[PDB]
Amino acid sequence: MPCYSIDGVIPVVSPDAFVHPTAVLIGDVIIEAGVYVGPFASLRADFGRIHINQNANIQDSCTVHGFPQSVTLVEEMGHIGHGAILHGCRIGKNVLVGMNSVILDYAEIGENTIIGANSLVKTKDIIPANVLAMGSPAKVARDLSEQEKKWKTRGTQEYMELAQRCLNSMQEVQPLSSESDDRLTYKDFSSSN
Amino acid sequence: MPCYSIDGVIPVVSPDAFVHPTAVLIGDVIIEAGVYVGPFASLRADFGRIHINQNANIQDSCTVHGFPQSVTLVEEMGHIGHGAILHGCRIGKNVLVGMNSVILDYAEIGENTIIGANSLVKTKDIIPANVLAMGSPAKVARDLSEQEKKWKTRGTQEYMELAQRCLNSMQEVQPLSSESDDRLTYKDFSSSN
Amino acid sequence: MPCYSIDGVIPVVSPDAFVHPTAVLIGDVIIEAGVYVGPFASLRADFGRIHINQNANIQDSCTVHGFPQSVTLVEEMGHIGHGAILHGCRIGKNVLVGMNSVILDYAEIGENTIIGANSLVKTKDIIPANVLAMGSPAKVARDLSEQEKKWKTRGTQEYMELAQRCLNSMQEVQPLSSESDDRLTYKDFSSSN
Ligand SMILES: [Ca+2]
Ligand SMILES: [Zn+2]
Ligand SMILES: [Zn+2]
Ligand SMILES: [Zn+2]
Repeated sequence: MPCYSIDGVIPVVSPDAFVHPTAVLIGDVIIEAGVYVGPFASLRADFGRIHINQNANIQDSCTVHGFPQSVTLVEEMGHIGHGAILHGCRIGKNVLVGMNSVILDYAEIGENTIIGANSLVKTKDIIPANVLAMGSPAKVARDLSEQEKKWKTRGTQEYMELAQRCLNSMQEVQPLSSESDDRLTYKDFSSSN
Repeated sequence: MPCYSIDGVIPVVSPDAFVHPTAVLIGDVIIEAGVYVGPFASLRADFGRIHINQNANIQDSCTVHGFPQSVTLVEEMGHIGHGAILHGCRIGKNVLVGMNSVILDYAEIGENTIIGANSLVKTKDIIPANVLAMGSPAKVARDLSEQEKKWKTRGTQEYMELAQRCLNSMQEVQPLSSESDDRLTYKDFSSSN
Repeated sequence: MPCYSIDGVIPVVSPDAFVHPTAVLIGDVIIEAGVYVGPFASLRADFGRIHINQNANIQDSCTVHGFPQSVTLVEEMGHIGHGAILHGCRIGKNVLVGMNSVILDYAEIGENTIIGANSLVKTKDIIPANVLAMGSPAKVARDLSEQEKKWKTRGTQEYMELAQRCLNSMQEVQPLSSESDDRLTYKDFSSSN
């Protein structure tokens, strides 16, 4: 069971979201439809609230937390890369937070923006829409190209389809002990076509 | 069960500490009273010993490890931020290790010091007491203000109370499938008063 | 059970590898003999394939992932440090990827090379054999010394022995509630001799 209450406060999870059985949701976490929450994601709403809006994804070993009475918000189609940490911040619609990046309290990321991997967005920093920001600490570098925004959108659509594939077919299994010529492989994923 | 033995060596956990059921304690880990160990914290004492002293906290997806026959020590009121990695080091009393930072072997952090997020403290580095150090690799920047030390203390007191709240009331639950007007929320946490 | 299928694709795990019960293997992951997979390692082969070759190790809260139809490869004696993230890349034989580092898509790391902790290897970067590379973003700094390569080899041999120790003796246990003079400790690990 990935969900835990604290002080009687129970997570809310849309039946149309996928939460991997190894993630942890604590306290006042609200997950909307279409969301993918990956392995070892910790959505810990024991000091404040966390709200993950529709069609967003939270990837592996990501952490979402905040200070007392904070609200940590990931808006629609937010795309939180592996190992990123979101603390008391607002992630705008269709933002990409790069792998292993840290977004600190009261920061806000404007819509469609991309945060590079390994970045740190300082507390209270307001990053505008449609830009690339990177570094540790990060700063705004330039506007995104149209190609970059389409690439980002496609990547989030893959995670929207991933949530459905996982709700449809992910199950615990005993591993095989060797390969074989007849086993299903990554070539049998729909992405192969 | 978060505890695992190796070579017959069994973790020691104070009944007055909280270890989240999804953390992992392996081998010669000793946890003292008042400690909070969060989700997916890996306290892996399969090469050496780990000792976490009273009223300290280890946050989500943190890792504590060391080389063979090492001793990795977090002293009283040590505050290990989300995703930090402690390797074969000594964390002094009431230190704050910022989110996603790495502290390498034989490093020592003096009491009350704050390590910024996303930092790397090099092997064998000796950081004095009562300073701010940050960067990757990190260096000492300046002394802490009195206000900064009081802020840090308050944050660790929140985790001391968190361990008690979790021992008192954290339990596995089925999530709710939608919000409602009568559900308990983060506004019902004591921090609201 | 650490293994999950997706679209009917089942992980392959050598009976001579150790996968910690808290890791997660999804989809087309193939693990060869002698490998150690640590706590909260996420080997997520739901977009492409992951292949971990013999005597390699993947450490705590590491993530291995890739884009659709990618192949993410860790060659023999690859040594993936705590919290590192491997995305769609090729890790050469006997490479060390430092803690909390990110290796991006299509990058290749030549044999015996060492990537410093907290590094970022950019997409499509080709790092040669037998060097040290570090930084975020990283660059090649210098060749490794002979001493450095022997030190690295010894560290991977410790993980080769660790997999056997874990297959031999790691088990879930109730923790002890206090220390005692007769308990087994890290001094009873073979490394003590
Ligand atoms: Ca990290
Ligand atoms: Zn926090
Ligand atoms: Zn280690
Ligand atoms: Zn990925």
